[PDB]
Amino acid sequence: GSSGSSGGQLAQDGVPEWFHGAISREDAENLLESQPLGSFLIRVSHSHVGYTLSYKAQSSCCHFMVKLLDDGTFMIPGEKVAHTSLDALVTFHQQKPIEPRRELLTQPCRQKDSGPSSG
Repeated sequence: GSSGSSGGQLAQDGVPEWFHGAISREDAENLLESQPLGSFLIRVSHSHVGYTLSYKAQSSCCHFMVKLLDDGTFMIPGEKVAHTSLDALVTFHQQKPIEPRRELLTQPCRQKDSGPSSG
């Protein structure tokens, strides 16, 4: 691919890209579909308190549920390590895959919008 790029991450907000606030099961899968293998992302989980870590996998999009320990931390049901928050959980995931999925991460996904202002 010989596509052009800008390079760098310039934003005027206090929120990461991998954090798509609250998206729809489809939105996520669609956010990675047009993304290169490895592209990960997270979305606020409503069904069960906590979050849901997902990312593009060689085979197909993967969905991993994230519980919220009582110690104010987070740990996936099947791993042997935890993290204070998604942030500290996304970095460790870039080096260590998931119990079930031996796939690792590469870079955070970007919303399907630019984002002119908070509201």
